[PDB]
Amino acid sequence: MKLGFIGFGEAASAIASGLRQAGAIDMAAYDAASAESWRPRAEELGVSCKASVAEVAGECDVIFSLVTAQAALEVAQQAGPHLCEGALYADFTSCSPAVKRAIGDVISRHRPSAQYAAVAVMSAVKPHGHRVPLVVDGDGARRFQAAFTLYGCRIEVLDGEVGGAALLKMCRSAVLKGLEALFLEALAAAEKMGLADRVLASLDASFPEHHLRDLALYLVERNLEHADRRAHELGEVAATLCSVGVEPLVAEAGYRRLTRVAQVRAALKQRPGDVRAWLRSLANA
Amino acid sequence: MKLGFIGFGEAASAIASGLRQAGAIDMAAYDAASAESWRPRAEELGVSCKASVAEVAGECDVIFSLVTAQAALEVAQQAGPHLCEGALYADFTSCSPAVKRAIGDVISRHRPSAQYAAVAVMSAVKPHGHRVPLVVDGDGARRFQAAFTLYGCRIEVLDGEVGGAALLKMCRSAVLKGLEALFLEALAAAEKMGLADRVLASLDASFPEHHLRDLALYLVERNLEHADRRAHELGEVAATLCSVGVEPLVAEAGYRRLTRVAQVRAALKQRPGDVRAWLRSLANA
Ligand SMILES: [Cl-]
Ligand SMILES: [Cl-]
Ligand SMILES: [Cl-]
Ligand SMILES: [Cl-]
Repeated sequence: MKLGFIGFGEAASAIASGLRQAGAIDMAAYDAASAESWRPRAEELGVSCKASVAEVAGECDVIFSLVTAQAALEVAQQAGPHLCEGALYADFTSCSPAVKRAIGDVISRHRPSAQYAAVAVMSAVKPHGHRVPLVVDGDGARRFQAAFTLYGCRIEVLDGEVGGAALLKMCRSAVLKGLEALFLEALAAAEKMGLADRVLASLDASFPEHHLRDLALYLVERNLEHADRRAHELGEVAATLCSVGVEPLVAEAGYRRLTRVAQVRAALKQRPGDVRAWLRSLANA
Repeated sequence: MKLGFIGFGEAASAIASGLRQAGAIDMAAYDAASAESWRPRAEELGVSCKASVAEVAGECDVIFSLVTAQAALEVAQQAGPHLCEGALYADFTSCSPAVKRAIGDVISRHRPSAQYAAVAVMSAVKPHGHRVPLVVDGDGARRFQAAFTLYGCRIEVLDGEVGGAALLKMCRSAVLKGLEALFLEALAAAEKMGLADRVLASLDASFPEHHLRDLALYLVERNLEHADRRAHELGEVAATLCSVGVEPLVAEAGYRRLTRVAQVRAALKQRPGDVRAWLRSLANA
């Protein structure tokens, strides 16, 4: 198999590094960013660097599109006419369900023998590499599952309309990032009078089975670390909600909240040592 | 003891009914609403009906103010000059911390020997009656606790500035009602493609210790019942957050979400039988 990556950022290269160690695979890549940003990491993993999307698409039988959500459609339009017969095109982007369907239609118009896997990456790549849980739909989902399970990939196939995996991912992130925004808002408010611990004790006493204090402390700990990517992700979730006909009232407000929280984090000369001090810096901001 | 109620709605009368069965107490009441709305329920519990706030305040040594948050301050201003020497004035309203402090100041200016209990009612009254968990601050908190623990009341005294109990209540409701709004939004979106169950299974597999599926199903069940009061409460929480210097981004959006959810509920000729059908009616709305 000749595997080609369109986009070779941190996530994409962690996947490529994982697949290299998992078995024998011929890998090629192209990233629209400056050569210095992606070419050293790619050559280090033994990945053949390319000059265009057209080049990757013409040389590889399997394509992984790992670009930004905004570039997902244009990259498929560029790739479509260069894809070989019976190619597998796998879109891993965080684009909306309607855009996953539009992408499948671009691949179908340009290379009718090709198959399409609309892949939803279920959580951050970093802790798992190539083994990050994936949920996939599209006429190439089963094929993508059978091919990449061989390398230890974790792939579930969703048996519905294309874009379903994309919506499941975005609704899961709306809950997780929305919970993070909710705790940061209500707990920064409680800390205006040093009550965050008492609010959390109150939640735990009323819903003991759910361990809300532990959940809030974990979500705030992660915030005190990866503050930036979670704000961005909630902005993409709000756009997906809007695309399926749900006005993203809560999701957009969460996105505004996490954005404001990251500006407070960024403004500090020195980040707070712990979750308690972080909730206090937010109260004092 | 001669106990007087200002406001005799469902919550206030459930408390009065509880105290009657808990022991011997002389109770009086006044409610600004039409006589037909409160007088039958009061006479039934053996509560002496009054013609004014001034009348209750002049005849009783303990006052419970259970009016709306918007009326809390004006009722204290009316009561203050009629309070007997060493009276205990207990404000149970869902007003902001700054308003609980202003009320304590009104009681102090008019009757300096009087004591003040700024009472936060920690959850809905209905399941508990007089035994609803209360958290209280103010110079009369200990006195309120010692007096009403005798009747089986559940009272915790908060050892800080007046208004602290009010803020703890509002921040706990911001989380609980905010979680309800978040699930209703993200799960109505998931149901646009019948994925709410899969989103919940995904949350449960990633955070098993927290039982999020069970928590979401409970919060949505309660919504399918008491939809109206929870929307209102989140509107009051957003106002308290704003009063302590936190822009209520998430809380206000939650309030808008629960409001929209109640309009969908209200518009149905016949309410859905279950949580699943309710999430589907919201997707289809
Ligand atoms: Cl990632
Ligand atoms: Cl909506
Ligand atoms: Cl209530
Ligand atoms: Cl703020």
